[PDB]
Amino acid sequence: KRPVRVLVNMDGVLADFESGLLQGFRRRFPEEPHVPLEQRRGFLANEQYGALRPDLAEKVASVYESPGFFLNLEPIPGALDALREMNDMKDTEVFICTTPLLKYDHCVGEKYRWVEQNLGPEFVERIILTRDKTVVMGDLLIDDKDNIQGLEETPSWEHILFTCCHNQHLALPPTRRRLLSWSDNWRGIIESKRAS
Amino acid sequence: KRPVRVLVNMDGVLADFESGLLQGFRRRFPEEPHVPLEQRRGFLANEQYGALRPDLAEKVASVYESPGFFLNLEPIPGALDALREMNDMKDTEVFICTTPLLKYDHCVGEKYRWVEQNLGPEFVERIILTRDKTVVMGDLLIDDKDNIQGLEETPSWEHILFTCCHNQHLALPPTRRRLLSWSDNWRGIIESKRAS
Ligand SMILES: O=c1ccn([C@H]2C[C@H](O)[C@@H](COP(=O)(O)O)O2)c(=O)[nH]1
Ligand SMILES: O=c1ccn([C@H]2C[C@H](O)[C@@H](COP(=O)(O)O)O2)c(=O)[nH]1
Ligand SMILES: [Mg+2]
Ligand SMILES: [Mg+2]
Repeated sequence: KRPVRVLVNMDGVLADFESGLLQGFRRRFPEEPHVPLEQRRGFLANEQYGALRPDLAEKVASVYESPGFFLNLEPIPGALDALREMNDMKDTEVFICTTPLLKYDHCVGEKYRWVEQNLGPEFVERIILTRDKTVVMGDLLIDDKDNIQGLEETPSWEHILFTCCHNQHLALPPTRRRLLSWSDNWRGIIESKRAS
Repeated sequence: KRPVRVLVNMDGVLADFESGLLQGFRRRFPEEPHVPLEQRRGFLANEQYGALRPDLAEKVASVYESPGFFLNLEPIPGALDALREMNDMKDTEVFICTTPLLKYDHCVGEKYRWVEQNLGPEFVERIILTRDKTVVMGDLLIDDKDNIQGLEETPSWEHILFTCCHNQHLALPPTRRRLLSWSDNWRGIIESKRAS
């Protein structure tokens, strides 16, 4: 009966944060050690750089804290096509669910403009900003972060782990489902939820 | 057992949108007819001005679309004290739930900064931006808008209508509860939900 509501995360799922961060880092700090994408481990890139050398955490953070960083991210391959297709499905509801930096200044407005520019005004209406995704109601949350925590102990959604460089090597119990890319069968996953 | 989660709306509840809009309108359009606060009817002030004279809708909208408008709103009387007290209550969870203008440019960043400045960094962590409040999970939604609509037919929260100039005269069925101001007994309302 109900439409299936799909919460789609922004960084790592629609917007290519990892590519944008590396390219920005190499351009700004061309003499510093970097972490190639294939070597990324763990959600927070600043913490990986920090573990390489403590001051690199602040340097890498200065890249994503800069004006224009979020504005100019390239889309994840296939994301715009998939989201448009998903959005057009009957009895299917799409929201974009994104966590802004606590340093919100050059992040929150740029995320709105990114959606307007890469997807369209129609998608801006479906943006949800939150630091706690567990209080947002949906059937699915497609998100590259491995451990999603918040105040709601049993969220209404099932978390589908979207594959990204930083979570590629992560071993998950078989109860946890992954989306390998937008070319993996996200449609079937949506149908699995309609069925229950 | 559960904490009680309270969603507190921003415009009309924490931030004095109506006062700020009238003062901005009289300062910018000193020769135009205005709507005194006591005469406000209906949620959308632009539509009331528009019904007075069609071009006044665009003039009044230009006020809340201006840089600095959201940044500089004065707090609703008693709001900062009540939210701090509420936030400190045991087994009580507070989020700030606000709908940004579709013209997001001078709205979304300014709302974040407003919370940082009037409440504090600790409250910025609890901001939720959404155009659909029905998909946010809470026990209460304290909100001045009279008809809250969205995709979720039966929201998890009970809507407590926060009294504002524009909804003062609105007749509500007795099943709908109101908060007359922050000096009305919002604590008791929270206890009524803990009880169920
Ligand atoms: O190295 C990193 C990686 C991500 N983030 C923050 C940036 C975004 O604000 C937020 C992305 O969160 P998600 O919505 O993708 O969970 O994570 C960082 O601060 N540092
Ligand atoms: O005359 C008005 C009154 C309010 N709003 C918009 C401004 C805010 O973005 C939003 C406030 O929504 P709430 O979160 O308070 O429901 O309403 C207008 O566009 N015009
Ligand atoms: Mg992400
Ligand atoms: Mg309001």
